[PDB]
Amino acid sequence: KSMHARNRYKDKPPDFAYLASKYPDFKQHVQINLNGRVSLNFKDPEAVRALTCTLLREDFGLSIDIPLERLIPTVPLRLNYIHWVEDLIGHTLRRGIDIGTGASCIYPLLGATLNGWYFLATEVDDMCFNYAKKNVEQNNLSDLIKVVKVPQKTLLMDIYDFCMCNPPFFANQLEAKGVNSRNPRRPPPSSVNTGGITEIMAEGGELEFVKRIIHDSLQLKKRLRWYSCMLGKKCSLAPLKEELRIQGVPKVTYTEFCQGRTMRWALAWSFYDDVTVP
RNA sequence: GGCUGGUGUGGUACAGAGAAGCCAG
Repeated sequence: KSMHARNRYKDKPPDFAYLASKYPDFKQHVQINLNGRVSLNFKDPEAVRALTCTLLREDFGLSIDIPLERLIPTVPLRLNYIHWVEDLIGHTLRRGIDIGTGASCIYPLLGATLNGWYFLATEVDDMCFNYAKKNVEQNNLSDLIKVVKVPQKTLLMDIYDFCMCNPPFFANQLEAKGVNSRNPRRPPPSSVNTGGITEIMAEGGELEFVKRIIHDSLQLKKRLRWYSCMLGKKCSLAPLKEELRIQGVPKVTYTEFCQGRTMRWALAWSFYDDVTVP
């Protein structure tokens, strides 16, 4: 498995020691072992925030400030989704919608920086909405990115090329903790879930959340050219493809986001008949 | 490329999805 072909980190992992020597705010978290290898403790929220923030400044020229109490995005995964939307819309101005943009507003900042895309970035959480606004303003992108606070993560709001969404993966707290594990001596993950309650869970999990978005798309249809959501669980892909089939959506496709050991999935659909399906 | 169950993740990670992969109806 490989990252997206155009992902800048495909076969080029960041050099932690190089970054440590260049960014003092970062080296505090890197350690090099005796045998000569560098590591972060990805279970430390401050370390992962440092890495993501450092990667965004060194490789993309973005200075972001995010809190430890919300999701800390990981750059390679988010880049795999950005590049897939590039394939979807055929990458003249292109506009997108980011449903639940997070405290980092990372999908708009990347899409605007890489491709000049315009974004409507929505958020339901006061903490994330503030940090998203500040991150758009301090990178001088208020022209391209418009952060809004909405009551619900939905498409039904007061011609667009695409929408993006990190849906809440989980349905209850046990899922949000992963105690739904077969064998108790299962190995724990290498990461942390620092996300807020509206970032990481929803009624009926991502299955019902994405169904909500599917039903929103049935009223909008051609107002957006492509609809897309990421999926955190492989088991969500088949029943959602079936919901698209039962509702009579003509164009449907999906992909895998491959980075590290955790792999993510995504689903896209359209009501146009001109658009090419990757 | 399908689907259904045991196996498989102590780390340049990716909200670990019991995932990719492996075996078999």
